[PDB]
Amino acid sequence: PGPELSGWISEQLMTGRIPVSDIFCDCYASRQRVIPVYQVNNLEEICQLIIQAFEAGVDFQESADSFLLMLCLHHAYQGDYKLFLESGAVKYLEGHGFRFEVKKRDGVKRLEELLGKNIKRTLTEANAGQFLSFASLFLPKLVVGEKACLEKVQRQIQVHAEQGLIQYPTAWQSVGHMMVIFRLMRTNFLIKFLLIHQGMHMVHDANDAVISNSVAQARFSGLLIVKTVLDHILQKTERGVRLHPLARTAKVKNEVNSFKAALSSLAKHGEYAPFARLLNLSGVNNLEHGLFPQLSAIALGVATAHGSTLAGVNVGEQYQQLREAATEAEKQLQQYAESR
Repeated sequence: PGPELSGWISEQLMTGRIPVSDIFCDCYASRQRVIPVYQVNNLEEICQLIIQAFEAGVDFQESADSFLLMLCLHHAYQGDYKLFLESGAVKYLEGHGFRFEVKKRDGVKRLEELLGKNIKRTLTEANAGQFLSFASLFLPKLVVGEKACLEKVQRQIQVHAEQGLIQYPTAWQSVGHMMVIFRLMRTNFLIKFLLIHQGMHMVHDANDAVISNSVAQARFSGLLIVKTVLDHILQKTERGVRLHPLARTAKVKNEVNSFKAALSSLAKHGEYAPFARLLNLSGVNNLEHGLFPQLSAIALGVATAHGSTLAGVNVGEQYQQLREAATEAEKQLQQYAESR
């Protein structure tokens, strides 16, 4: 402790970079992302308050990770902080740049005690499992959009209620509550990862069965167009599978080199690759189908020759000739194979 001798804080206050009211309030001013792990005796009691705050539509901002972690720790780790801080999920998050700081706090009655003063100013039929499994339903269509995502959430709720697997409070099924979850899911890496890691790595609990089904349905979400383009530029032969000969022409070289580079970066994520758009994993932005119009035209060309379309592939006027050349090449390939 002591005086702020670097002159950094005073420089920031004087130039408008740190608000004056952050230090002079009627309070404190603050590589790795530090997550406070709140160690309590009344975990189930705290979890019910967290759920209640989400139902009321509270935006925890920087505090969201801390409370969402408490819900995961309660449901998936029974309240065992040691089992959790040792888990492969924490090992991944530690490597990903997260730092878990345990904070021992007992006799907590309000969420305000654990805690941006708007959060403390603003301060259930369901459990921690239901909150998490309800959030998991957003994973298959989260990257597409709200409409598509909320329609996928709605159909899946009906499927799980009909199968007799799970039921959620009716108040959660409002567009308003669904939106709150959508916004939370869009911004929060921790919850999305925790859900994926669980759905990925688990061998009865109705919520866990919902989480697993959601994670399987979310495989390659936001990567399905580029995946189908890859399928249609790969050519299965008697010698094995090769790149389509049109992808090997001079005009396509620079594009096929970028594709190869972006595909290598995705492949480095291994078992996580199928969730790279969901988790915004390194290099995923380089693997967008719109970046490869020639490969998309070859792919659509090959599909057209078999009387199929490729959903999401829009071939512009500039790439129409390559698409037509690919349809013809495919028609010819089938002819020289039918005679054999």
